[PDB]
Amino acid sequence: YKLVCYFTSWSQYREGVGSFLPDAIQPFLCTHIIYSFANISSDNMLSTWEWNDESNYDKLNKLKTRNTNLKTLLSVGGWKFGGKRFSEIASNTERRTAFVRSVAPFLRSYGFDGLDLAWLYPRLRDKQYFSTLIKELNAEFTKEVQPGREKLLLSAALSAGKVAIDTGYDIAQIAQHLDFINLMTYDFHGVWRQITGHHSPLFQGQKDTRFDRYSNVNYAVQYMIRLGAQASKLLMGIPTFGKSFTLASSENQLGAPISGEGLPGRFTKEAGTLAYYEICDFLKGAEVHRLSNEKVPFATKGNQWVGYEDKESVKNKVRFLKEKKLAGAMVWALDLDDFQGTCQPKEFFPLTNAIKDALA
Amino acid sequence: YKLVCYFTSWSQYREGVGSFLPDAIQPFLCTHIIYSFANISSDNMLSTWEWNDESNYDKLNKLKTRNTNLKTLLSVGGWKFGGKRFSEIASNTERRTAFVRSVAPFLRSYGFDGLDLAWLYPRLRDKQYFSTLIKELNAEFTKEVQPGREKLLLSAALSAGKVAIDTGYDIAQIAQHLDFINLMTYDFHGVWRQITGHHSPLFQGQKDTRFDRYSNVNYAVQYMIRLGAQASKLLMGIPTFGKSFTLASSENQLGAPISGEGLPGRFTKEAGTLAYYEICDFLKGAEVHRLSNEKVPFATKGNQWVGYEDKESVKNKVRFLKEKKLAGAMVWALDLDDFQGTCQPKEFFPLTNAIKDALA
Amino acid sequence: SAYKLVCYFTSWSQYREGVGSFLPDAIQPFLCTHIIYSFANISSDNMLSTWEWNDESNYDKLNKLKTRNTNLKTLLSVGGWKFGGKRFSEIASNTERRTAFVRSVAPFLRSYGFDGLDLAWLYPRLRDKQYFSTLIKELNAEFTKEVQPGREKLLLSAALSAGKVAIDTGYDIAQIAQHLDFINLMTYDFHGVWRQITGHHSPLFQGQKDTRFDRYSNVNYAVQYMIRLGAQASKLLMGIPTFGKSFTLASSENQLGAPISGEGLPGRFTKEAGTLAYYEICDFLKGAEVHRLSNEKVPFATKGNQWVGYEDKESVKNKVRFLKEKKLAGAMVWALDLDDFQGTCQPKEFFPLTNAIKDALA
Repeated sequence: YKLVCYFTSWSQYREGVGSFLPDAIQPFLCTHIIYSFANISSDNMLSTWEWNDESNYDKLNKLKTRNTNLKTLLSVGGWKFGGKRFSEIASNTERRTAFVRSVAPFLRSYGFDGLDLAWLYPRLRDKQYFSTLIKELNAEFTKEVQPGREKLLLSAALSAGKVAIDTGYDIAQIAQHLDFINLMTYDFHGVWRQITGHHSPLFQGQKDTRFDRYSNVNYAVQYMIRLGAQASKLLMGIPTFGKSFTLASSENQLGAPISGEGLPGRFTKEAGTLAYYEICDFLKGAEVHRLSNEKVPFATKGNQWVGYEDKESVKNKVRFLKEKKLAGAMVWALDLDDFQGTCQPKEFFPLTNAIKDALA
Repeated sequence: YKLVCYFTSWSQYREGVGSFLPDAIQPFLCTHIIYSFANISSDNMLSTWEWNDESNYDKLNKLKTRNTNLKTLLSVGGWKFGGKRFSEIASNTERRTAFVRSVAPFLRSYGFDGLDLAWLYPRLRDKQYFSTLIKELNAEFTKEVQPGREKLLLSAALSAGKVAIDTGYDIAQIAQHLDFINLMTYDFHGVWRQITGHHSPLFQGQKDTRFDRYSNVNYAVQYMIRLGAQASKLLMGIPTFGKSFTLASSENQLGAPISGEGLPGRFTKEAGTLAYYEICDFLKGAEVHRLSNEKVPFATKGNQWVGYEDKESVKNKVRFLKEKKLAGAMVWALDLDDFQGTCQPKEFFPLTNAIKDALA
Repeated sequence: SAYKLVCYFTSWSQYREGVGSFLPDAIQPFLCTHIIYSFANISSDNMLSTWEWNDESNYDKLNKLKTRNTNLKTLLSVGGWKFGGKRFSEIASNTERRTAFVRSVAPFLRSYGFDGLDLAWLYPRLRDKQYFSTLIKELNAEFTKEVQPGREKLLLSAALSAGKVAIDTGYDIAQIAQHLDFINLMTYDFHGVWRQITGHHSPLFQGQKDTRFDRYSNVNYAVQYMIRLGAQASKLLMGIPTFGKSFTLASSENQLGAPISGEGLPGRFTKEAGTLAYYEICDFLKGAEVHRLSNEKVPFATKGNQWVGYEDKESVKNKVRFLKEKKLAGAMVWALDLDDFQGTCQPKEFFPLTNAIKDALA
């Protein structure tokens, strides 16, 4: 089984104990570590994003001297990068070719073992170009490998939303040219629903609305397989973060009315999002409810409501992905796990280690 | 009568059924269609904003082959663009001249019939420069007529807020050089009021302050006329969108207390704003109330409250603009109308078509 | 002793609607001893530069004040929150880039008639601490090398956090205090919305403590802590805000520590949820209840589900009395554009809060 772990560059800028650097990662935690995100220069070439990315690349590859089988990948794109730019590059043969050719020298220069594609998200007019890009990256990596080196890995972060998949992805085509698929099986329940909901339920709940039937881990996985992704290619995404809501009234059950995003956490400073280490604090004095159908916990206290992942639900999701014979787990993200052991004494990365243990 | 219809470039990026492209426009819906927004390059020259604006210019002008009387305009500026850049350009003779000269070749190259000025918004130090810019554009369009030409049209989006008008506009001066004025008679009630209010009331309601009397369609129209805008130049802005609030308590009347913006819609994803196609969804299970004085509806459901436009209120506003002998209606925006017939089986553009029918 | 009244104002305040628009020529020339312009940028060539296209003309409106008060000092503040820490980390940690900046400072200031530089690195983290020190030292040295007959040495100040953790993380206080003419202590904005309860953002002292409110987040602790860490009282300026921090209440409970549903509703002119200028607070108080904290020595105001902790004349005067007892160099004010600079609150009372501070310093 693969355990593919994302972490973010911007997590370094959080205050105090929230600041995350790659040298805080246990070298044997993950099989693959992905650095998010790289940019693309105006000359259409893969490049760093922050002024100091090189030094973090160095801190990341120094890990591989302590675990020589550890693989690192660089993720290009991300939400901030936007779809517009990828549409601009991929749909133009010269811009796309400049990028494809720019990828491998960069990765080798900084000691990376592969590229992760984070085009969030291709629209209908981009679908085929998306395919082409992947093919052309795969071809290029095939043409680039030499003796003494291992062929560059190619992965892609794909949406777990049915509509996004139908709109953007030619699944059967791209799955053949990707070493693995990072399935983003989380963040399923936006605040536009106007009710509380868990953002990463394993199965559908008691309700059977249009939005309810598709927005769960099981449907996304089975749908990806039905569309021609190989189970051996699929990595099931598991979040370390919770999605939160401010309650409109005393009702705090699943489906209760909300007045907006949850109050931001002290360190992540993003309304509606909580890192696991912020959730640990939140749980003191809170009610934890375990969803029978969805197999995941939410916790509530005062007018705050957060759906999240703990050790148990993470282990159960690993059991699910094993029954489905998936390639393993993908984790977003290490910097949102309790990486410093704040929650429990000397338990570093409790969620990711729980995933690793359940995979063994 | 003119029916001048705005649509936005960024509406193309909305998910699913929300994605809007100009080829979805019925060619006989509007007399004029305005593309928002164009940018200005660092060399002070009119330019595209998105990498693919050119292809949407094509989608838009190919409409004129199906309705040869249709006029298109390109709107430069917009809220994101900001006032600063316009202050920098307009107050400097060289930069302003570079822009002014750049406009006509650009518009002709892409098949546009005119330019719309969307300086949101000029402050006191800009007022005269604003005038100058308009004059110099008009002069240039006067100088540019050819054999197979119609003179380029020049319009401007002007605020309907009294203070913005007194601060930024020399109305009597600029009205002489503008073919029409797109009066932004909507978005009158910011969340700073701390109570619910309709964002486009036709007349003032029962409540009185100082800016209660000014913040309605009637006052803005009559004020623009009193300041020397010609009724034949004034287009009365009519919104296809609602402005929404989250209610602080069970009180849901006009003037009820709020805790913030309304919850965002699924497709528009902007707290406080709902497209008409999202409002149709919202009305299912909601109570609709029609304001007697203000002549417009608001709807309430749970802790959500939205003031909006429907067929009836839109028709009544057309009747109003006819009594005042205005040049016609301006619509913001086509992408916020139910352009795909989600509300009622293939009734495309119900609000805009209601306006068109009411002009006859 | 003699006291400094150091007053910040912001460049972006000019862009606010209507009566909220602020330009430096609205400043009374004798209000303040020092006026600080926020913020300057740093060009990609690592050189001090303007931020807005029209900064030069506002520099002129600002120095035109000094002809009417010839003892008035102006400083240009570089950095700010929008500027971010990343850029300062990039510049300060590299000897070539840092030297280019240091050398660029003085010619710029002289070109535009400024009497000094204010450093607004918000905020240096642990790996930046020493580089921060070096930068300050190297600026001071450079200003020392730049003085000639007929001119007075450039002033060097720094905006420093009043938060304990930020201070421990970023600042070598005893070292940098020796190379700074004064420290602008940011003794405000103490209570972020992440607390999930109401709190005053600039309490003078700790209140009747429950576990939710820490010991550190008040003016007294920050001042005494800075002194304990080797800042000289004669170097410390105690920051006093003209703005309030606001919350939307989750329920009818409206006292200190009450539950909230988010930031306060934005003001009409400042347009920033959670923040209200004093002139917006004046309007807000109409129909509101004003509550005065006994221990914290500051007011909060309540109306409907809105809750705002702020400063009025009384609390500002009392804070000046406090800073005098501690023998501080004087007061720092953030910010003039957030004071009632046009006299909206009371007829012909321009800058009521800052003038209250000035009067109390005399």
